[PDB]
Amino acid sequence: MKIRDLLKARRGPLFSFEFFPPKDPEGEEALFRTLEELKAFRPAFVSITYGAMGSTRERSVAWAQRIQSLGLNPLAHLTVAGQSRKEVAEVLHRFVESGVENLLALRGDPFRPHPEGFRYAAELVALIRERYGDRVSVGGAAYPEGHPESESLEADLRHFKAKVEAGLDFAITQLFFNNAHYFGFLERARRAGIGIPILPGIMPVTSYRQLRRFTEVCGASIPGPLLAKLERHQDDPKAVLEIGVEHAVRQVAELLEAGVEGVHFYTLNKSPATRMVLERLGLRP
Amino acid sequence: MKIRDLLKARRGPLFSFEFFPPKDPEGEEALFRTLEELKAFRPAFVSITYGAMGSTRERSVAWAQRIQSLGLNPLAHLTVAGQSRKEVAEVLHRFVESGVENLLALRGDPPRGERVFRPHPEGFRYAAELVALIRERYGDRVSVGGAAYPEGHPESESLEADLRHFKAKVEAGLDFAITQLFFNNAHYFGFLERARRAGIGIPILPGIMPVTSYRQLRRFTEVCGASIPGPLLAKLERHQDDPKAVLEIGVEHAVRQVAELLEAGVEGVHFYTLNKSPATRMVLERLGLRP
Ligand SMILES: Cc1cc2nc3c(=O)[nH]c(=O)nc-3n(C[C@H](O)[C@H](O)[C@H](O)COP(=O)(O)OP(=O)(O)OC[C@H]3O[C@@H](n4cnc5c(N)ncnc54)[C@H](O)[C@@H]3O)c2cc1C
Ligand SMILES: Cc1cc2nc3c(=O)[nH]c(=O)nc-3n(C[C@H](O)[C@H](O)[C@H](O)COP(=O)(O)OP(=O)(O)OC[C@H]3O[C@@H](n4cnc5c(N)ncnc54)[C@H](O)[C@@H]3O)c2cc1C
Ligand code: NA
Ligand code: NA
Repeated sequence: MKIRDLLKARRGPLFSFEFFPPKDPEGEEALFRTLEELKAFRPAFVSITYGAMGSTRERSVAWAQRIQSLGLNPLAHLTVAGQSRKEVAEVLHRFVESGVENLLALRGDPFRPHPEGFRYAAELVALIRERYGDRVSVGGAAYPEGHPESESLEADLRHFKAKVEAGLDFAITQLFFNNAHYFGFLERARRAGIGIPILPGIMPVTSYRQLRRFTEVCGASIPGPLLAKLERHQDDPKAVLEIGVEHAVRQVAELLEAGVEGVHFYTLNKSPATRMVLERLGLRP
Repeated sequence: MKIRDLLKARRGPLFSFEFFPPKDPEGEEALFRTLEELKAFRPAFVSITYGAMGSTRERSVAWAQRIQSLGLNPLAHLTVAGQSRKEVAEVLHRFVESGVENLLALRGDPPRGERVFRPHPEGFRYAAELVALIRERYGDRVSVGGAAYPEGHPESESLEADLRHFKAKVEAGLDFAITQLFFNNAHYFGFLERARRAGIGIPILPGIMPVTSYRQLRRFTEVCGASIPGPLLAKLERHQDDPKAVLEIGVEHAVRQVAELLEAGVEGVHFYTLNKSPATRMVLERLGLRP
């Protein structure tokens, strides 16, 4: 089912999970195990990421199909970096010919475009709509704290708006650790005339180091209390997992009481954190 | 001049500096040096903090008097913690008697180590009650400000409660507010759009702290609830043992922040100086704002 329709039909929240194409047999087995655990929560959709320059193209397709084989509804990510327009179009056709009806149109990271490539995710959005109309549902990235490369936050929101207007049905946010970042962004988007659902992206912390590297790359901020607490227990993995889960639970309880349309979980191909968050919220069907 | 009137009269930004009353001659000499340096930037006001439970209230009055006599325009902070209503009204009166016409009404914090705030048995519980007192007694003859928390106050049950409590505080009779420190302008802009959508129309001035010490940043944000951008955090952490590199990183970060707030047309910027001149000077110099 197209996410655009799920969002209107379902009055309770959509839970989604994000996974990446593992790069070796061991990784693949780990993801299969993670899938077997998380599918019992009956996610509204499951995303499969795409290597920035087209490096995972085959594996992304194969995992999209595998998600379908489990009875789950894939959201297929697709990037424009490092690919001709024709390459991007070919991969897109292969997703669509597989029965994938949900795409997440992204730029990807290296930034100079491919000589016959696109420059912006909005050009892929426009491609998809030009070729497939409403036969698919298209999402894009949003950055509550602003994309690192944007000259200003005003330009960031304007650029996001242009992307929406290319034909987005929904957006998924970059990770954030204080719900104020999300609600702020949401209000600013609405003031800018944007009406599409915008789903909060949540990463439950399972490792101090990982938190540090992720926020460093993507530009997200960490609350001072959370940082201190993680820093103290950084050497006790069980404590860290506990602290991350508690924090995501606090985050997600408020998002749901506020009426968000769904929550997208960055799982990093592991089940425990996401499982614990959902079980603590009373959300195991 | 009332900050209420400066904000309406002036179409460009107000610049303001926050200072704390030093405890001793050495601290006083240091602040007078900082003041001498920073007064060149011609701030529209200068704020003087108040020690949470009133034990240093006469230092706060003395510094308000010093600032007023230096031709600078004091914004006197005042808390309700650990003090009776009478005690609070007495200090309030002294400020006004000394010519102060701008007050920042605050709750104050319980002692370090205590997690429950409990009012004085005959004191106020919320800043809003101080606001109401001020207006009851002085009407519009003074200008009254409050605090705002773009990332939500650590004690608020939710961000929705946070905003509703802020709105009630505004409605008790605020002319402006100043934010808690923040390190990404998205936090400030988001809060503004939330406040507006809640029907708050007072000017809300961003509060900026230029980072001069890794460990201080960590403690302040641990206490405040504020967040640190991952890139900034990464850089400061790498260089935390070189104070000059930290100062340069903190200055550069604040320059980027302030440059965007001014271009967006904020009504001013309030600097948390911690009684030091170098970082704030450098920020403003680099923006070309030395007259
Ligand atoms: C939910 C989610 C999933 C992701 N999945 C993947 C993935 O599978 N693979 C991957 O490689 N990356 C992925 N990313 C990351 C993404 O590719 C990077 O964040 C990338 O740097 C930006 O992609 P975008 O589509 O958000 O960019 P765009 O919307 O193209 O924006 C890129 C930059 O250009 C600016 N810009 C936009 N339009 C204009 C314009 N008209 N003029 C000038 N500047 C403009 C933007 O403000 C930004 O600075 C994901 C991100 C999110 C939030
Ligand atoms: C610019 C600035 C300057 C400051 N200067 C000083 C200073 O000089 N001295 C000092 O000691 N502290 C100072 N503070 C810190 C301040 O005292 C603390 O943040 C304190 O914890 C809260 O004070 P407040 O006036 O913001 O609180 P209030 O507005 O009283 O709010 C306190 C808490 O109770 C909640 N609340 C408010 N109204 C209600 C209600 N009716 N019912 C239920 N809950 C409610 C709030 O949401 C919050 O959770 C300053 C803060 C800022 C931003
Ligand atoms: Na819905
Ligand atoms: Na003004």
